[PDB]
Amino acid sequence: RPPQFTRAQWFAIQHISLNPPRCTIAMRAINNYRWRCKNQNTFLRTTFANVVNVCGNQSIRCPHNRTLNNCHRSRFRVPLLHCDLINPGAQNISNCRYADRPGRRFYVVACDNRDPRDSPRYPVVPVHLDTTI
Amino acid sequence: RPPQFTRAQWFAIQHISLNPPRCTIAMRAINNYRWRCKNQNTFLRTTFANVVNVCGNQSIRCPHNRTLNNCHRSRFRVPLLHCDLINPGAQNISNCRYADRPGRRFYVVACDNRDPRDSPRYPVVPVHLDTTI
Amino acid sequence: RPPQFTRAQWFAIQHISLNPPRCTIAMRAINNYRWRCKNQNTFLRTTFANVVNVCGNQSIRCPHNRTLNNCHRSRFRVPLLHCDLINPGAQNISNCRYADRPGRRFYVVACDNRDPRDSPRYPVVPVHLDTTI
Amino acid sequence: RPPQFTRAQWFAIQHISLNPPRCTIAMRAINNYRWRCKNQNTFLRTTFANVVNVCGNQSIRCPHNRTLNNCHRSRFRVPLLHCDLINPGAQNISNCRYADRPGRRFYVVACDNRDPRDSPRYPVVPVHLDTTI
Repeated sequence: RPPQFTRAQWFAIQHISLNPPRCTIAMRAINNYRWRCKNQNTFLRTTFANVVNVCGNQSIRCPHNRTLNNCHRSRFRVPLLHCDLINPGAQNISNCRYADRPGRRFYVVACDNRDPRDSPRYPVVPVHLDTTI
Repeated sequence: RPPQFTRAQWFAIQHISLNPPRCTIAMRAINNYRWRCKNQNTFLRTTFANVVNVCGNQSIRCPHNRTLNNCHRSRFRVPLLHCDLINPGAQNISNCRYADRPGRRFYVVACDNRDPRDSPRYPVVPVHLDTTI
Repeated sequence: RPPQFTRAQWFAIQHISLNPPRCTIAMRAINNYRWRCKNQNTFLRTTFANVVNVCGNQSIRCPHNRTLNNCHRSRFRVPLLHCDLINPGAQNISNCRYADRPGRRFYVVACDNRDPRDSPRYPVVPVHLDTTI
Repeated sequence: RPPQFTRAQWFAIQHISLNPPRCTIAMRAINNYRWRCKNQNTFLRTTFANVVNVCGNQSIRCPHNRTLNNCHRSRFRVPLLHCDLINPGAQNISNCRYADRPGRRFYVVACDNRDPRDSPRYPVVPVHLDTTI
């Protein structure tokens, strides 16, 4: 996570976009902050407030990150854009290209207490997109 | 406003971006929904929650839409990216180009009651960026 | 606070009454839920919505609960009924009597995020009447 | 309706009480404004905001007042207190006594555009309790 952002803000940068450009473009926003291009990434076509509400759902074991049990599954499916790296052959991150996979899925997020810099309007915030179902 | 979006969602698409790309790229997201390229546009580098807070500030006359008095001035400045159309003689919206002007200003928003499709976390939402100061 | 009520509901019961009966009658509603009769209490003659508006005013130090800084001062005065216990030597709560002091004052409230059981129309609600001015 | 109150405020005075006293006491608040004691009255043990939400439900023919079709049925039942006059024998309104009937029912309200004095937070407000079901 870039220090410029709280965990919730970085979550939103990586995973919330109401109307993302195609993945090869959308992924630049994330990969600029990285050593190497991200292998895969999902953008949920929803709002931050909608995801905060999912933090209020039943807490579950995080499917990917199974040392954690601060995960929460959405009650409903949301439209999304999945991005898959097609050229892991490195050189520079500006050269990374992605396959586009639009879809509609439930999502599972890890939620934590907010950063002091996050709005007091959300005591608990999403901090990681664990997986989609 | 495109029918796909509520007024609050369209406000966010046009005016909220924590880390926007340069204006010529950033403005495509907006201009795709327009007949002609937008002459100017400001992206506030803040969160939706922070803008909603402004809605609770003292109501004032809207500076640029003076038939309205449901405007609200922010209490603090925010970093932002202002975009200015530089080729209004553009053939197609795909070819519109913008000058970039990063800044830090107070802003004024018009706010209204939320749309049924908006998150219940905000009964009162920004619906227009009236101006910046 | 009685468990039957959210903090916002209990705030309303204690402090919001458009047309309260005289204090000796009005205070029974509160004192029924208490071990001992309340020494003083103000009923604001306003609406819940108007008090919620105050929550969006500038945050200040709570005058009477100075460990808190989630207080907010109203921008205008409201009519009110202040009640003062006149027989603290009362046998039972049924026998407590109050002096009536109608007035018109600014008020200061502490506000917090709503309870899951509160109406979604107000994500931020008054939870305590800190003082009047 | 007493001129001191908007239609929505008068609705709330007559029909919204989270914790009403027994009917003989509760009804004084209404009957003080009347020539003769009200024959019957229901207090809904809910909040104004909850009732405003019911104004968003399907519009129906008003069961009692059948010249109107701006009525709305609650989706769920609410606890309430019904009050029935037991001594229509007049003399003074201070002497009126009521039978208490606690219950839990759906309710039907007539809703209209708000008074300019009502909060802009509710464009539409309840103005009459038409019946309970």
